[PDB]
Amino acid sequence: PIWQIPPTPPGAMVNPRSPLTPVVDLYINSSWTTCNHQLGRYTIDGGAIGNSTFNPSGLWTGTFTAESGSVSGQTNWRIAMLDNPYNPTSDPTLPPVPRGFCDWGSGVKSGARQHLVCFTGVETDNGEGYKDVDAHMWDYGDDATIGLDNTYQRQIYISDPTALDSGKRYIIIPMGASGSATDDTLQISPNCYGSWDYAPTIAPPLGEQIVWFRSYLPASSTSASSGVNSVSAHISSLMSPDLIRSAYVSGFPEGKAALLDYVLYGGSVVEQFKMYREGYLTANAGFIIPPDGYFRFNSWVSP
Amino acid sequence: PIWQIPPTPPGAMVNPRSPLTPVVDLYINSSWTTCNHQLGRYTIDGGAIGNSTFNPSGLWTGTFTAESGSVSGQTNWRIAMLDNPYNPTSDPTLPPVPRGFCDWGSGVKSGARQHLVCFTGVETDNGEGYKDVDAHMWDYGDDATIGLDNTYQRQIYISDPTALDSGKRYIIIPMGASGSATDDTLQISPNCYGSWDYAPTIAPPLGEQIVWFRSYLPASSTSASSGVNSVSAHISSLMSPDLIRSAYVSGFPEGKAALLDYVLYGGSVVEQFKMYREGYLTANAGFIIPPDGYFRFNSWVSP
Ligand SMILES: CC(=O)N[C@H]1[C@@H](O[C@H]2[C@@H](O)[C@@H](CO)O[C@H](O)[C@@H]2O[C@@H]2O[C@@H](C)[C@@H](O)[C@@H](O)[C@@H]2O)O[C@H](CO)[C@H](O)[C@@H]1O
Ligand SMILES: CC(=O)N[C@H]1[C@@H](O[C@H]2[C@@H](O)[C@@H](CO)O[C@H](O)[C@@H]2O[C@@H]2O[C@@H](C)[C@@H](O)[C@@H](O)[C@@H]2O)O[C@H](CO)[C@H](O)[C@@H]1O
Repeated sequence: PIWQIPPTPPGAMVNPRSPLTPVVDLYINSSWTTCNHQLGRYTIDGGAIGNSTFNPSGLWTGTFTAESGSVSGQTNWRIAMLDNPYNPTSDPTLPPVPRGFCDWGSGVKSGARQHLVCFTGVETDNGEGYKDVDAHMWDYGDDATIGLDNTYQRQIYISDPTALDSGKRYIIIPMGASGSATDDTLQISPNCYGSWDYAPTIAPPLGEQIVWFRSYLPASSTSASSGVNSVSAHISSLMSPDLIRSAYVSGFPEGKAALLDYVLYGGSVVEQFKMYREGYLTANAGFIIPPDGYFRFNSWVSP
Repeated sequence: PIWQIPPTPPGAMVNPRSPLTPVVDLYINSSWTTCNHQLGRYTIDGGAIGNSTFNPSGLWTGTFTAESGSVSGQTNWRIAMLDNPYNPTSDPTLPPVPRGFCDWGSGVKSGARQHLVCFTGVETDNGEGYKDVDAHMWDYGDDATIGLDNTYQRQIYISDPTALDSGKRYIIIPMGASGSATDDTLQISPNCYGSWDYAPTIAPPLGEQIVWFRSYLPASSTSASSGVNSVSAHISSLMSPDLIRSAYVSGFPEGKAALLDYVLYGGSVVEQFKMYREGYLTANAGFIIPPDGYFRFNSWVSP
């Protein structure tokens, strides 16, 4: 059975790990030989494994509740707890965090060094919406204990000169990274522990690399005393749903990979890629490929 | 030529007219017998007609430039021009506004009662990104001439108590509607005319209705003397790209429509819709259908 791939350029696809920013390049790096992400992982057989979705934009915004306190030492870091509608009762066999929430990495207990940014507003006391939405810095855990600093839990802390209102609900739309956060710290993701079904960490076969659908993430700061010192950066994914949702019509034959041709201009230059059934695609071998081109189904090869 | 529709529920699809908020219902109304929208227009043959796109979230954010001026009387309304990076030659045969920008209606010669809201922030001095991004009431045109009030051009006005910086670029993320905006004023789209290729206004055959893929839009206001007075509303579309993207394997036979079965409640209940070649769906001759079901291909019928 042959596979028909529509001629959709990579520049017209969604970025699962960072919507609202179009794809700019295809990035291959020789220093990145693993992937422990939770968003953007798909499988031919199992569908959307891990904590991903087929509607990244719909589930990108979340809500949380203040807990009337602050972390020890730093009085500006108000503690708060994420709100999860998909798992009302805290059943250990289901993921704690809401579906589709971000997982960008920040550091092994990193404070002054770097943080992340978001939009945040209190409830309107009317049930209709929110008020006074502005930028703030946030992070997972409390950056004090090793057991829950990078643990992908439902407890976070947010910087605010004033004090949060206890028992009220706030909205979160995370967009930006602050402090000293480079590309490497964002590439890695916080660890996860428990008994729920989370996506494992893959590794490429010896002698191959991985495409990363790289994008560009700009900055958003605040001109005020102790404001938000943030910087521009880049963000990467593994696979977008648009490319892989086509294969469901005719699944991969047992123990077989696909050979793909990427055509840039006319027929002058053609690149050869290999797609596996576990989600990632490889390239034999470090540079950047332009995003204007179309994919082609060549043949089936053995892994 | 058979059509095989994957069992994706409508609750896991994107809303072209308003990303960042999932679809909650399927809405049919007897007072809406036309559609002059510019976002969400798709066809079997021409692909994305009008100003539509297959990546709604990528092109949702825009930018504009201030012009150092104000409308007569209401100085608070500073004029500005949208920035276009696809027709950088102001060619009349190409669309003026950028792809994927908002087209919510707000009324005719009437801005002492209603307005639209957007996240606006000024540029920094390093190219890193934007800064001090906050909510701002905005609208099309200048509310003075009949030919430039609701005309879908690249000139807008934004309310700001302070003075805008001339020649600086600002970012726009439209999210919310304020004042006295109800659902009827948002359903109608601003009129467009000229020489460029725009999408026409369709009408259903007599004896049928339209399914609208409706979604809920919350409110975001500001606590200040001349602050934002936003309201909660609903936003409807015509068709999401996920449903039409599959039909491209085998196009519809000439002069023929399709019958689709909507199966909910474990099959117990099943609805019957008719899908045409232009993009819209028709239901026999007013309520809300739940969003827990999957579409099923029944057969081909004559229109
Ligand atoms: C989260 C918080 O409350 N402060 C950030 C802030 O850094 C602070 C910090 O550097 C202290 C001393 O270390 O001095 C200032 O408060 C500083 O604020 C930042 O630096 C000044 C110069 C301004 O740029 C100000 O706008 C800015 O907020 O950011 C650093 C990043 O290194 C840390 O993240 C602190 O937690
Ligand atoms: C765009 C602008 O500057 N003002 C809006 C505002 O209405 C004004 C208006 O009603 C005038 C007199 O008509 O009186 C106030 O300024 C009023 O402001 C609004 O009402 C007060 C109580 C606050 O809520 C304020 O934040 C709010 O702006 O909204 C109306 C819609 O009714 C128009 O949009 C005006 O242009």
